[PDB]
Amino acid sequence: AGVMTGAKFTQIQFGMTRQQVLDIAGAENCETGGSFGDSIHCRGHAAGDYYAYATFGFTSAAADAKVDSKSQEKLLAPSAPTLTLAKFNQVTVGMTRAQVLATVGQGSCTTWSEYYPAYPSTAGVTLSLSCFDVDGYSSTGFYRGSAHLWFTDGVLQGKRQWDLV
Ligand SMILES: [N+]
Repeated sequence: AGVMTGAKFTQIQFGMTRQQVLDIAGAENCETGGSFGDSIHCRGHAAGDYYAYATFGFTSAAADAKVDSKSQEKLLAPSAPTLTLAKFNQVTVGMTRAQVLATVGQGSCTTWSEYYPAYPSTAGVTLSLSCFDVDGYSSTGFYRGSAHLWFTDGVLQGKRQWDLV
């Protein structure tokens, strides 16, 4: 029932088939083809330009293919955002995911994108986090203070911010 939600996103697991994903998300919410290729894109509540949404990628277009990629915008909210420019600057290329979260706060970041290129293997796993200052997150409009953090194999590779002080 209903649109795509953070709860349904959380319930979907790497390794699930397309049938299982569509059963959980609600097939009326979702589309494939065009620019998405074989990925499945599912819409949540309206949100300015567009909608919150999730995009799921699969090992192949086959019926038994497995979820190897999960991405979302505006479905999960950061729980306690405290990011500052100071914290952003003390994060460094080469830190582990655990040292980064300790630096920026457990509750400042949500998972933007998570992809296993050799699923079920964890080699080459790429993770992107989107992290916010105190009013930087919007579930409806433009963001107001955020960073993106890119990890490969568990280690920070890159960082970028917009509007942090
Ligand atoms: N892609």
